[PDB]
Amino acid sequence: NDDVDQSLIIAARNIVRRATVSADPLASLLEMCHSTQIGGIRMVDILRQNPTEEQAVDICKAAMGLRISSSFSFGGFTFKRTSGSSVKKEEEVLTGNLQTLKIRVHEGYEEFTMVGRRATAILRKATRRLIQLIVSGRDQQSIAEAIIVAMVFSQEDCMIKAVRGDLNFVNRANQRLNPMHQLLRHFQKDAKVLFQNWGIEPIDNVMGMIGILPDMTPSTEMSLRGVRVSKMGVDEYSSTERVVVSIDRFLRVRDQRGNVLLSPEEVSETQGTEKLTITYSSSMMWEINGPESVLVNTYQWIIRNWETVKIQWSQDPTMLYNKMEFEPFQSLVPKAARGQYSGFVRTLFQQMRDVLGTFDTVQIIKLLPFAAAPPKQSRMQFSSLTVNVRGSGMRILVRGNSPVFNYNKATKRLTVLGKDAGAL
Repeated sequence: NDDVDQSLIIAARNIVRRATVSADPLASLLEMCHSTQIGGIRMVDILRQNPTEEQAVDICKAAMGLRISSSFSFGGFTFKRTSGSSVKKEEEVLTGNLQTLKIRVHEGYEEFTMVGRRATAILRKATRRLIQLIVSGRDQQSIAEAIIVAMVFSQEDCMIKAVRGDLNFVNRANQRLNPMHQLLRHFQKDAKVLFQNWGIEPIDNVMGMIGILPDMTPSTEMSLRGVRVSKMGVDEYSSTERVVVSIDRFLRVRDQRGNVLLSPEEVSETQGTEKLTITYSSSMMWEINGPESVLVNTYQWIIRNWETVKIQWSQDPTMLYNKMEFEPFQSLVPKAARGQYSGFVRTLFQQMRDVLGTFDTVQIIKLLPFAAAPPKQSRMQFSSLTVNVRGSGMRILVRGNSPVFNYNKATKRLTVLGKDAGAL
């Protein structure tokens, strides 16, 4: 139960992380979710049974047409609106650096329950204002994280005008973050100016409640405006409804009303160790076990599906070259010589078809991944073809064997960087 939940989080995150970089994240996510196994069982089956509420996991559930929490993730915290309501109002605001940010202001009194990985809090909010913030946490650092998220979430004018410099944050795919996430990522790096400009007020130590100061230290006497830290743990226990959600190509999970509940920006960067053995069968996830395993899995896949490849190679070669299974291999090839190696190898195959009785098989399986890229005019007679592993550029010789591709004709077995990789 617990080992399945933990491995499901680590599984789902790696898929959502990989999906964002792809040209069709939604399709890539489904391809990987339908192919991946976790401890013998399919992930497709796990997502139906398992009630694990997590950012990356719920994005997978949304993709397959399953219900998820009505709550939304912001700054890695799940916001459960226990009471109140609001209405949207799109407004432009100038930061401290005079940068205009178009933000959806929520007009109305609302009570939230922030649920974090290292912290918990009960937020009381009004229009462009924070009324109160009761907070628990493991350490003072985890408390500060929740405070910074709550200060940005309130959208106060002091928070906007505390910004210093230009906000140009981007995700893994080099795409600008929305105005609210621009503020989070700024203040998460450093927010001493925010804490200073927010405002301090005197407090009463009463309900096991203590203050917190701009330097992130405990204080019985005074505290930040609206912020109280409970010595004990915050009691919550409020079930959220499982609601139907729509999901677009960018993995932006939206509820019935049209609010973005989840996104790949909310998926945590933590990469835990796997309890149960996760088995990714998708070609996109050959990169997960390093560049070394990519070269192994590429030549394995060709050997496994050789009879199909051989028919394709002869008749429709453009179909073969444009397979998505050669994309991991092509990332390892140096960007300068990607099209040049493709042009070289695609000639060598043309000559093989032209001269008819020059059919090598070993040479084809060896060089076929280089032909995946769009070809370019090469001067030719490449002694070797560089393929960048971890830093070091291990080169594959055209004629004969190499450290990367070692085939012994006696054994009829392929060795790739020491490890075995199929047989014919």
